[PDB]
Amino acid sequence: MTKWVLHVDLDQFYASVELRRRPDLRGQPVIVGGSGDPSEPRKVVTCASYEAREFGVHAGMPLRAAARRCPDATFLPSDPAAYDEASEQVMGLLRDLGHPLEVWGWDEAYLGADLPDESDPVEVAERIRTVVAAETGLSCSVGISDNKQRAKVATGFAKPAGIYVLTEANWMTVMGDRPPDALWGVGPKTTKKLAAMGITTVADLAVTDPSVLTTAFGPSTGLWLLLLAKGGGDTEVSSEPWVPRSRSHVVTFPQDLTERREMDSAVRDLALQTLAEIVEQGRIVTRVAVTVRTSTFYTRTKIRKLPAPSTDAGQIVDTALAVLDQFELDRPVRLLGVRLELAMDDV
DNA sequence: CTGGGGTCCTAGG
DNA sequence: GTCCTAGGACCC
Ligand SMILES: Nc1ccn([C@H]2C[C@H](O)[C@@H](COP(=O)(O)NP(=O)(O)OP(=O)(O)O)O2)c(=O)n1
Ligand SMILES: [Mg+2]
Ligand SMILES: [Mg+2]
Repeated sequence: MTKWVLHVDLDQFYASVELRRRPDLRGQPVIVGGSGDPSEPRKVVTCASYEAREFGVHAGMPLRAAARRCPDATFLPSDPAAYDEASEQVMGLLRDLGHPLEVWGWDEAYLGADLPDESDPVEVAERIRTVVAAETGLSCSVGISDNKQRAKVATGFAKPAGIYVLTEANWMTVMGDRPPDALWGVGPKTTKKLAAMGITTVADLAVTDPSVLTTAFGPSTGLWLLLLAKGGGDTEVSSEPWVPRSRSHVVTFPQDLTERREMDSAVRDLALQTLAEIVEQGRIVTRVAVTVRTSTFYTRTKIRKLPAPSTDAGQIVDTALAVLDQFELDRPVRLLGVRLELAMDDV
């Protein structure tokens, strides 16, 4: 009788996984990134525990910066296979509730629920938090609404370890005075372009004439931003499996490369690694992109389409190296990367 | 000093 | 109304 979308987001996800094996660290600053050595150059924070975030540490910070901003933190190496495994357990549990479940990356999911009168979406969200914790030792937060975008926005108010409802009744009261980048997919550059037209809040955006937004942003985007400002969004939760569009690997080197021999050999090794992973997942490559970053932090990406979709190793390597060859490589190289775009024709 | 992994969209020769 | 790459803008 009442249709709800619940958005589950795991709490301090990488840190919470680490905390399962180190329960003595609960309540203490913990910082996941690199190899656990905070003096290591060219490594950053992947996840800071809530306690560490109070010192201003946050994902993407250099570990040496972080250690200097939270000297008593315990530094743990990033363990991806453990986060992957913990994700799968989380999705596998959420699926068994008998509601449509749309997974998004490792640590989020949307759930669609049509509730009779006797129930209450808040109490469905508490049994989600309870089932997850009991079975997996992970805490999560749950935002509630009638569309995905607004539920996801609610989840930021539910953090940490909580539940929050955001609907047409409180959308204006709660987020009207907030800047437009409180909305999903509006960031700093859209914000700046909005500020230029005199729009500095959600409520201001919500009442903007459509043709100002359609002229500035396109006839479908401009209306979408209106919709977002008014608290609307996607209402369908599809259980259909996500098909990745690409896969990539990049490596920042412990010291910058100057031998071209080594740059080639690294791109060749990244192309081979990425290809074997997509072939294992049953995929076919369509385009091949190479990324190069110098010691300047000068970074560019070039891409080329295969004549036809293929999985051929010798062809994809030659293509990547060919694309590599289109860069002037007269500066030391800090990073190299390869990305393989993938066919989405027939699964 | 400044990681690694993604998506979606528009500008444009 | 083509088929292509570049790259901006976000996000986890
Ligand atoms: N720049 C970033 C952002 C997130 N991540 C990883 C680490 C996070 O634990 C994971 C989930 O992203 P997230 O949900 O934005 N933050 P997280 O779960 O750590 O904390 P809260 O959701 O409770 O705020 O993606 C990363 O590797 N690099
Ligand atoms: Mg999270
Ligand atoms: Mg998340």
